[PDB]
Amino acid sequence: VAECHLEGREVMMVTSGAVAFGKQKLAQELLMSLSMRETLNLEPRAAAAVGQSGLMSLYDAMFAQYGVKIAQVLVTKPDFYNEETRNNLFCTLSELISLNIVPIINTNDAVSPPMFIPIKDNDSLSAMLAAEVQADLLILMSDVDGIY
Amino acid sequence: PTFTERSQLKYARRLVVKLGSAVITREDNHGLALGRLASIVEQVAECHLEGREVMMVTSGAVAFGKQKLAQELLMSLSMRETLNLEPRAAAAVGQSGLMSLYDAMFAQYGVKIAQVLVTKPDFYNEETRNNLFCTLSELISLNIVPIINTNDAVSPPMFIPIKDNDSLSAMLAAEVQADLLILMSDVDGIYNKPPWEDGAKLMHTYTSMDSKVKAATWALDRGVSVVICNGMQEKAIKTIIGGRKVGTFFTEATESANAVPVEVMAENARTGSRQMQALTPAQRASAVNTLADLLVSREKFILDANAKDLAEAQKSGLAKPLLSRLSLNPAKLKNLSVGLKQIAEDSHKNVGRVLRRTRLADQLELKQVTVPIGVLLVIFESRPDSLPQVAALAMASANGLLLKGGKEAAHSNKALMELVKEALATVGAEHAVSLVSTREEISDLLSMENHIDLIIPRGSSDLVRSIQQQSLHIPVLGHAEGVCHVYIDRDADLEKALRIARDAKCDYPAACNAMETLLIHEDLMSGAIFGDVCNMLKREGVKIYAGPRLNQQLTFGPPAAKSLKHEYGALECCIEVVPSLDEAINHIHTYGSSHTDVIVTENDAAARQFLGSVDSACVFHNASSRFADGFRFGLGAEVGISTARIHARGPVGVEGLLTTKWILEGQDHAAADFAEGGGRTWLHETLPLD
Amino acid sequence: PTFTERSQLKYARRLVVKLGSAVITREDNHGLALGRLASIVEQVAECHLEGREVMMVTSGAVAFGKQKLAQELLMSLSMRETLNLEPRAAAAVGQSGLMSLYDAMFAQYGVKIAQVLVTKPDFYNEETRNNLFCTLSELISLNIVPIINTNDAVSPPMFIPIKDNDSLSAMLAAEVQADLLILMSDVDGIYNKPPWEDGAKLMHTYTSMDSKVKAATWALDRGVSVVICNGMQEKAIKTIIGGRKVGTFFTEATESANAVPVEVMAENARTGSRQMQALTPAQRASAVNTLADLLVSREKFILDANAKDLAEAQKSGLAKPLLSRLSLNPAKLKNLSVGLKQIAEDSHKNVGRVLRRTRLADQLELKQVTVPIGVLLVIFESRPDSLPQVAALAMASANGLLLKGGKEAAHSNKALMELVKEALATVGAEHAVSLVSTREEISDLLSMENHIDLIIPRGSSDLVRSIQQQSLHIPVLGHAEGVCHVYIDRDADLEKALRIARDAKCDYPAACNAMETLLIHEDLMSGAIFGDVCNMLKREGVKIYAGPRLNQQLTFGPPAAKSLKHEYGALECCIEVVPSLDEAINHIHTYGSSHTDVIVTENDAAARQFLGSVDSACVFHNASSRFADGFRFGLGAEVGISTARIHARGPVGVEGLLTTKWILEGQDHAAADFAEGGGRTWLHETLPLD
Repeated sequence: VAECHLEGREVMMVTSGAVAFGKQKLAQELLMSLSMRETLNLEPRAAAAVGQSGLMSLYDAMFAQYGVKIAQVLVTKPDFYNEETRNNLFCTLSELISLNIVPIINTNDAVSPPMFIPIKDNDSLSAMLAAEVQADLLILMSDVDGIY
Repeated sequence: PTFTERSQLKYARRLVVKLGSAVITREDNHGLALGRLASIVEQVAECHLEGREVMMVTSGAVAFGKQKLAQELLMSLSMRETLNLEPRAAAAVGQSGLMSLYDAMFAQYGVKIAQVLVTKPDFYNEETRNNLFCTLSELISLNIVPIINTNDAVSPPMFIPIKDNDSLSAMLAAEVQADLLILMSDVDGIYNKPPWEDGAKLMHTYTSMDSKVKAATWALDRGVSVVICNGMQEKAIKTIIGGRKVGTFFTEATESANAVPVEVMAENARTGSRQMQALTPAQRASAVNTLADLLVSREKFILDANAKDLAEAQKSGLAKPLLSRLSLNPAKLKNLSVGLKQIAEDSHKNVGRVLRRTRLADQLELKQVTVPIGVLLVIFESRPDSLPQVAALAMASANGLLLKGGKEAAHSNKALMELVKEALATVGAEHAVSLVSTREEISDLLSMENHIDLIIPRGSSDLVRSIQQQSLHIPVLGHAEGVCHVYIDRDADLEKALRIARDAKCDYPAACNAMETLLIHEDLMSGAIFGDVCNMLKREGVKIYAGPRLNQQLTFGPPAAKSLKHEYGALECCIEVVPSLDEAINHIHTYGSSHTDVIVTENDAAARQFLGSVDSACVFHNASSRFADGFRFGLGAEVGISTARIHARGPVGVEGLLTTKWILEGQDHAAADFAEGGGRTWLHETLPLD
Repeated sequence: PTFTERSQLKYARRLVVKLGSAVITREDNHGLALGRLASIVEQVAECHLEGREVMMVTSGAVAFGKQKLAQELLMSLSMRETLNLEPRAAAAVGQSGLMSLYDAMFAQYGVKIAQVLVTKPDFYNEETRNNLFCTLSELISLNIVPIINTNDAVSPPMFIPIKDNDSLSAMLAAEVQADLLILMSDVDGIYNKPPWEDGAKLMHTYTSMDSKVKAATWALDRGVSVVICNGMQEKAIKTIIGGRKVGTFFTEATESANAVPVEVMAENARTGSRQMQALTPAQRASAVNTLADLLVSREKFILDANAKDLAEAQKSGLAKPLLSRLSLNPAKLKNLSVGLKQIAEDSHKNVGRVLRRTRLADQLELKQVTVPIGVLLVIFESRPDSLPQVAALAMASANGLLLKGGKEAAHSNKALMELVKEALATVGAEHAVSLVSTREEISDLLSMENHIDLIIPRGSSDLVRSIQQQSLHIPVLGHAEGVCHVYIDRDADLEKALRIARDAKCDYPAACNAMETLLIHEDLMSGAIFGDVCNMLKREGVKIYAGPRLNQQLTFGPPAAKSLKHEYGALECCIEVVPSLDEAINHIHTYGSSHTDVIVTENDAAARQFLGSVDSACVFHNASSRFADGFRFGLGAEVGISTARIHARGPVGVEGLLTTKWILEGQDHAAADFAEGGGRTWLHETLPLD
């Protein structure tokens, strides 16, 4: 992405997987808080918060290794019904992209996970976004080889 | 509110820290203030590696974002344009960068963080509010510092009603039911009037920026106790929780603690002075007389007052002097009754005595007369005896008096206070005397100006030095070191010098004016006197040190002396020996604190030159250093001893508590009238004062 | 050394900062002190984003490594062992972690860093040394902050000779030929004796820890100028380069600047006092007399001294008062010659006057006599006239005197100083008078204790307030605000009150005792007086404000007043009007600074009660507030005006410059002798002093 953005294009990442990272960190900081006796014999929201913070820090370091700068924009389900809010969000995204800054969008899992076009994950959000910003190409880097 | 006093904060279990947008970013807007951020993060990391539960509410993402956007915009113009910031985008950039910085700074301490971003609508859906608080609790209970901030990126709430990152802090710290809420703004606290005026005093306690005050009040009514400090002050959090006085403390105590706190009692007594000033002829003489019979008529009340107070203090057993000089007996009162009955008659013309009478022109006769000082402040130990004794001067000097001792002998103090305020209520129409003990935060009273006039430490040399190290911006009295000295001349009879050193040291070594050194002519070492003195010492068991010109002089000798300017207070006294009187002169001026010196000699030429040349507070001749008591001077009941060189030399009697004032009674005279155009000649005829 | 004065540091081009291992790590050894590290890195980043060239020499990799190794060792024991550090490895770990932290903190400012690790042998191969310095220069010239440290990992040099991270700093900063070298240790600077003693004074300048001193000396001889400060002090670098006095400055100036610097001149004059104390009978009277003819015999030298000095100052044109009251004329000297010739005769018995004569027992006759204060310090503006005038009191008060004005009128000051020190050299055998002007760092002299006694600001109300805001730990004299007041009673004749307000204000509005308010009875507003006063004002063009009870009272009226406690100093004077004399009383006590007040009235009952109740420094009756001059009091040449309530009330004449002392001439008396066992009775017979 850094080299496809140091070439003139305008990338805009939509990261998922804050919850998994948070679950790892919470497992560690829980196992490291039992009494010595118990050793001898994970709500999604908290994990989401921890994972989001740690992941943004990692992204920031990795990108600043290339001179690029990033910024995180956290949206929710209701923020796509207030038309004034939707327009403000897209004006913000455009103003950011036009300054050679890679935004990073993710659903505000910390206080209102949308899991509980209808936005239901970090995929429908990607489709809606890339349709509104009127991007050219939309890449879905899943874990499967494609479609069978 | 579970906390009321600023000393109960060491037990604060759940904190909530807020960082105003003026603490984070610098002024010239060229980056962060890593100094203040790292100081605050170090303080939080160590207040969280100690068991507490902190939860920061950071503001100032917008300022940081504006900086970053200014840079990344200026770095995107065409080279030609060079040669001649919506809040949302800046908020996003700043939030990301700031979280990264926090994460690095905290991970430098093993701690972990997590960011929770809330909005305005997320505080109306009760299910959402409950989920948020369950999340916050589950996070705090895992030893993870959350960091809350409004989601400025997509819905800044700027456009209890949450309107900023302050009302949010209040609402949060009220819902999590934290103990302490710290608002680290950029101002020093809270003033009564804006800082650019007169009267811009700092309120160290808010008794029950307008946004901060509003939120602080709302949050106080839910049990939370808030403290507002200056973020740009070093070691802010660790000294607030440390208990020391910093910033403004919001609390409720006013009805709980007392209604006689500090200030009016100064002005009340001050006005009482103005009143008591009108009680000169035999009136204040009666004021001590009405207290005379009172003390002889209320033994039972004051004895039991001290008895149970002596009783509850004896079990403590702090140290000898308090445990020895805190009791009370009707015997002492008879000693107290006889003194003030003499202080009754002697003070007939303290105030209102004429000093100068000079006529400048016809019907132009100025003069200069005595006036009381006003609101004193005498500071003493747990000794209920001096309190009604030195007050006998106050009611003899028509001047307002305050008092402060300690927690010990309290019950006797309150009783003795109702004794005297009564007498003033009997005659005086007003109590210009107010005991305000019980941790008045001695500096607090000391920091006051134009209310009190003079400080007089009474307790002991330990208490007086605490003042000298603390006292500032206010006149001070009272001895600090009683490093007396003696001298023996090469023609001085020994047996006198023996009993003198005997009397000077073996009378009351606890006194300030007790001698703590002694000198002799060097030629006298061959006069067998050295043994005779050390003989007298062992007769009383006096630990003797020695000085350089003595150490080399004697072979076996006594042990060495640490520093000639040292003091003992017990049966110890160095001995130095020097040939030259001039060296002896230089010795005192270089080591002696000019407190009290003496000579003993049989050559008057040395006497006359010794006395006149030395500059002690008082010199003597064939006498002890145990006369600095004022009473023995035939002067009267002093109130202390002066080391300074202004207004007071040694025994501060009654005159040391007065002050002068000029009046002038003209008829039609003016200043330019004195010029040759006006028929005004300057007579300056000093007429005899009546 | 290209720099000598601590104000020449703003132009330091190449710095070298060193960070002792006690600045980086905390005390309890539980992580870094991110507070101090981030403060130092912020200061360096902003002193390097300003054009300078910094180059840090960090120490303390070993301590950080020891912490990390303790952790990673305690976290590697078997669970059973839990239930009941070679320098090299710690150095490696600490170096890596510390470089990472530095890199993050600096990249927060856009700056870039690079680490250069040297050893002991790398300073002997001359080709290696030259390559190293070429590398350092090539790095610095690219706006990159290098960070040098000894390669502790594989060859710690602990086991000019490089022996630590200090000698390395000296060698480096000498080879790169830097300008300033900062050693940020953990101590406050350099003391003469170790801090746990008496005499542990901080040397603010080292005139040409033992390792630091050794390296600092060696580095000073190569042009480098070193400064040693306390790393644990906030904003250390930015205030050193800022020029302010912090830490110890190593320099060479002593022979360059002067040989009469500060301290001895105090004690020299102090000893001169001891000498001049022996010049009472017509001697110090001659001392002013030998200066009397001197001033009438050296006009040419002093006129040209001031003439060219007036001349070189006129082109500057700072402001009116200096530009107006700096010139000198033989006319002024004739005015100067007549004053001190009167000061000659009047001071015949200032020192040595008996105050008390009381006999306690047979051949036991104490007394109390006058004594000079000692080493004064009077602070004044560019006014060569007062200097030989107030000094005429010093030589009349047998007390040591210092002086400090400014750079203006300097040549006249030095000349006037050689005038007087001569007179003392003629009679006095010693000059107990020393002018030490030219930026004595007023606080420096003020910070001194037991050398000087009293401060007397002379310049103007601006100068005196600078003292009051600065002055501490030392007695102070001198007025601060001359907020005078007047009052008119409801039975007071108008035309008198007219000329009084006329005279009080239109004589010299620049005076401190010039009235800056005026009150009238409310009933008198219907007596046509209000116009008559404002009529008189416009006759002189006096800008009039008004107060609350006046503002509402009049409809058209004059403009409003900012604050009743304000002062003008020019032709401006508020007017308030109040019915109650008691309110008028309360008005002064609440607003007036008790400096100088007056009444004008035809009802004596009001007069008697007004005067006695008010507590100004001096009150009057049918007269102006323009009498506070001492000379007009028929008292003598005063030296100022006292706002305080101790030792001095209004015009400090000659008595205000003396002090008392007790002597006692016994024969064989002792303290315990007074007890009933010894035949000693207390007579206390006050005998008439001769």
